[PDB]
Amino acid sequence: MVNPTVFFDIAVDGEPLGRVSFELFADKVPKTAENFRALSTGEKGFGYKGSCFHRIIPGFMCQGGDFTRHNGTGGKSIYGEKFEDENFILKHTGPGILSMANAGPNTNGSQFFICTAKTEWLDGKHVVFGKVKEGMNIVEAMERFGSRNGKTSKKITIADCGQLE
Repeated sequence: MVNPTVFFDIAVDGEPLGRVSFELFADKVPKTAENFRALSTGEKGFGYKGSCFHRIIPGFMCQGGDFTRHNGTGGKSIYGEKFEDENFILKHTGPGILSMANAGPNTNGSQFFICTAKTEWLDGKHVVFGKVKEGMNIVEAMERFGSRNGKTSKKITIADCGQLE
């Protein structure tokens, strides 16, 4: 009944930075929320622990979740390699929105992005499924390691992750 909460502990070149936590909107996009929750706990035998944020663009977003190829070309879901766009009820309203990356219609895997600005042009094309709860200061600190082309100047990693409660 209560929407689940998950955390990421972030590191910069192996040195601890801080924790970001997320509300997942299981009430509105249960299938997409469940995928991200299970990849965060690792309970299926694979997931986000140890993976990096491969593309960070200040004034746009931070993208990660590619645990198979580490560069933005891979990842997989708990349902198979890809799954469908569940719905587009929720919109890209501003900083802290959590949304699925994709390669065309019905191509969700494990890659996701955290918005650092309003990205309204993505409405109806990328499935919104959560938001940052605590630690937006940590997301802003991560964003300072990005660049115009998205290459990071230090390695930004999910050192640990899981579910809170």
